[PDB]
Amino acid sequence: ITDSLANRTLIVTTILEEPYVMYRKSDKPLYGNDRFEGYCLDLLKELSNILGFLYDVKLVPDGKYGAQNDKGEWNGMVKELIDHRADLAVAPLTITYVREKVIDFSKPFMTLGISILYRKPNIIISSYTANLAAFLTVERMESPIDSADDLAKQTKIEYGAVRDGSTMTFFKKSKISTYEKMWAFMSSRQQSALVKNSDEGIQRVLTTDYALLMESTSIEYVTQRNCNLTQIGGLIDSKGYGVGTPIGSPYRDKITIAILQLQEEGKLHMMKEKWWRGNGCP
Amino acid sequence: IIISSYTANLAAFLTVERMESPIDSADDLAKQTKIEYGAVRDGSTMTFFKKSKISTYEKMWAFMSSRQ
Repeated sequence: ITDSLANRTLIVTTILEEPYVMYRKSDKPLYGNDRFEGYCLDLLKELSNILGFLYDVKLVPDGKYGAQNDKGEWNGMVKELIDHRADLAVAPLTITYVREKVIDFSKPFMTLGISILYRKPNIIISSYTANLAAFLTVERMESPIDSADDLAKQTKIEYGAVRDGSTMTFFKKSKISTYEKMWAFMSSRQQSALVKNSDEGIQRVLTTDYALLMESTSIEYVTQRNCNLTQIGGLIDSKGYGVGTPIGSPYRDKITIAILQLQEEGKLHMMKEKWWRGNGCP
Repeated sequence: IIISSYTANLAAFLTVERMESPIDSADDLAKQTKIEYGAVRDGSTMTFFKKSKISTYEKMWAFMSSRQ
């Protein structure tokens, strides 16, 4: 195999994410790399400066990574990367143990784990005191979520997951009661407790009390962007982070070198804080 | 009424510290994440739990092995 260089134009497939990929064509029409903006495009531009490589942003209908049954099934990014028909897929994807055999990831730079978000709903004297304290005691025995386990053993408050993620794969391979009961609730009701898109979960949370089992940065991002909710507890597990690259790609090593070089100077640290500034709690 | 509310809160607390405490059973400690429990590293307890298949050993071993 050889490396042919004319302009190093790369096939960069991607899908829309917040605050990663979003359009800028409402002030004047823009296309190609100018078609979008966000943290992802900023990373692309910074990497292009370091490597002297050209990238072309192009979209696909699906943003899912495919669900894993007892037989192999992959959708969206993963099949393209296996087939080597798209040079890069810079959509952010966490590292789980099963996806390391078909594609290469980059070394993690931001640490993460599953976490949950919570919507908020914002003689005579002796007898009256006894009656009042009778349910004052009851109201202090209610806490449907104070942990993942507590969320597991009740269903009066609805919870779900984003379609085709890593969470359901994690639950189905976990043999302890909490995760398998989460998965059993997810499969039941013909996926009506699941949302095909994150924004569907956003409307579910805004309308009623809806819980999502997903990565933390999304949770504290919604917290920083809405003051009617906050992150519950801490990280329940730890799993890696990376950028999708072809399996065995020589360009992956150079990309990792460049992102590490950006890592020592702490430029990504300030850069994410640029996108970590917005309107939430005053 | 406010004094009645204070008296009711005190009475509810008096009921509840005996409603809920003191309990420290091993199953209770295992089933809650409020209290952390573990042991030394590379000890005999983990080998015993891994070699065994009792559900209790499995759940405590999962708890320690959790959080990396």
